[PDB]
Amino acid sequence: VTLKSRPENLSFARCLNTTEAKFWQTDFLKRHTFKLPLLITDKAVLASKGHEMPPDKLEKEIMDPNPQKSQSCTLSTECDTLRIDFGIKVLPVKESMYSCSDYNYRTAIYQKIDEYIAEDGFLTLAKRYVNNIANARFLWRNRKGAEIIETIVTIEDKEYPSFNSKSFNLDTFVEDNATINEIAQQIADTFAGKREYLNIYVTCFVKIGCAMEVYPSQEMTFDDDDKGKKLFKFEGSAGMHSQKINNALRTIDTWYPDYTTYEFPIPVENYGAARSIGIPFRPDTKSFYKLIDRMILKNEDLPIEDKHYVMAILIRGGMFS
Amino acid sequence: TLKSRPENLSFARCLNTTEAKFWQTDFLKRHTFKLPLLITDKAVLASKGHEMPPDKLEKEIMDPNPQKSQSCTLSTECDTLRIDFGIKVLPVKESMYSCSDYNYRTAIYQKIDEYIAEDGFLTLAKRYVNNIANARFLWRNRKGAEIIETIVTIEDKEYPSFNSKSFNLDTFVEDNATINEIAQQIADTFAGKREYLNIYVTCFVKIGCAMEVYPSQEMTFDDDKGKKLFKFEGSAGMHSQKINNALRTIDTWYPDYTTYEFPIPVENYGAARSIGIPFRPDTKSFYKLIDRMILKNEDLPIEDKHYVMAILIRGGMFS
Repeated sequence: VTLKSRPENLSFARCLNTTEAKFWQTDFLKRHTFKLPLLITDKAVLASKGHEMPPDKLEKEIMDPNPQKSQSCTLSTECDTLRIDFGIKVLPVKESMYSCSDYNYRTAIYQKIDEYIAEDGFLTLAKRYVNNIANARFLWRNRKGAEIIETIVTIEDKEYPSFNSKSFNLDTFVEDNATINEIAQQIADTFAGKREYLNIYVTCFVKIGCAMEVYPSQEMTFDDDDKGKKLFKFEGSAGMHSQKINNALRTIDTWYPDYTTYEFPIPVENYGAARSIGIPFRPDTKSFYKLIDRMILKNEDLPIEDKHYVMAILIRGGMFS
Repeated sequence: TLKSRPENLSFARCLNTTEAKFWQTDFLKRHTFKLPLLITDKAVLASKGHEMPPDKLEKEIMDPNPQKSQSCTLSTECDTLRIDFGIKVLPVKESMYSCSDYNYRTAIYQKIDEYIAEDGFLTLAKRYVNNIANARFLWRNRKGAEIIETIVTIEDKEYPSFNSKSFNLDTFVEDNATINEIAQQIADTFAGKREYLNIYVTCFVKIGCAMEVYPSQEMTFDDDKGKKLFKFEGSAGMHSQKINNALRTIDTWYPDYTTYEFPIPVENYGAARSIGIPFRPDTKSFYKLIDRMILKNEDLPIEDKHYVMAILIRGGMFS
């Protein structure tokens, strides 16, 4: 019954499956009675070369500015508030292992998930996920200027008490409010297998102003030149990628080694990598690729912070041997 | 202890300018009248104006070709263009889109609150909304006008009016009440004392009855090869980058200023597309001045400090 290695095919599925985040434009005094479409507009930009260059060909850079047809979005000279609608389906973690070659590791992972299910049943992580819902980080750069950010979180035809998103800071997580705890309790239940699915529809109103600029999710252009800001279009309207929304709702890792010195949550990844900051925050030790080999292959009791991490990457998936 | 600039370094814009919409009114009733300014398609026969030897001249100098050129003209009953554009001023310390080294992050934040100490972005904001005040966002429509009257709105509080002809384009003024008060509001919405501010400027220009007014053009691919103008909600429009580059004309610290005496868009190398050749090519560019302000922890003159921070409102890339 001893465990030697990790399976050749060890693949978890997403237990937090988000839809795309479809954009709409509305007025804030009549948000509940308004829903105008937000369309991607097309604009010509002229190449302002701001990259570094020695004083050899800067005159050639200023001589021939090649224009680029960039897709950018302005709302309307009438609307005043972004309406994001996006859905999330939370599925039980146990019924998400997409492949496990060995069966002994499978029953070891099922016993280990149940061990966590007994002590803190996915309530800490759920509260943190719904705290990531609450502060409205869905808006990555759209959040940068607003007066009221209001997120309504509908759970199965039950419109919950609406959230103020600027009162909740980006760097601290709240365990007190009643709505966040009961929504997190439903998500904790869904994680269990006590409930087999939960559809959560979240609508965010951000009042950036009148005729201001939105910032949708960019898309990779075709490789045969045509370099320009091609934004995402979902149903003849702007939208954000479910990968951005999941990375927004995956920034729950405060239990990283260099915390007391950086004091900023990073998004959950296999070696603790933040692409905008650099210097991977969880290298060597505190890395699933050693922690679950210390938890399943060997058999000690990790502390609850590393236990919080090591089963928080299990909503994400993608491993191997 | 720092070594070089990070592989990822990106500053966002602290002046999110809006694409300006265009209306037609009459100066007599500029506040009780607002009609849309449509785009009209018109015909051109382009005669070639490229230098050609006399031998090949006859071949085309008498052979025209049809092109469709969109042009914009005011109605006979209106004599005033209304340019409505908003500005979102956001804090500079929060404009760091990416910093791939954290020591660079700490040192650049130390530079921000060192400048905020000496000057609360007062001179820069004075220059920016004086550039709002002198109606430089009218890029060429300013050229013939009776009275250019620009009026500003902050946070649903009206603001006093502005006679743009009284401000010359080469010298900046720091002695009126409204420029100083609005610049103080832009100044502390940049320092971080307040998270955001929205600016709504409408400009009334008296260009004349049935005169024609010139919005920003777009590039046509090889495809009509004709002037195509910006259309915004079925109305004439102006590019956001046009207004931002007009308002960025705050640089009076380029080395050869006592020989040219004119503001140039703020730019990494000083490569203004007007006069061509870059005005800060070697020693006063971005990529030497911040290669010294942060990495060499060396003190820079207040003017150079103004320039590198004006770029930090505008942009800034990595190695």
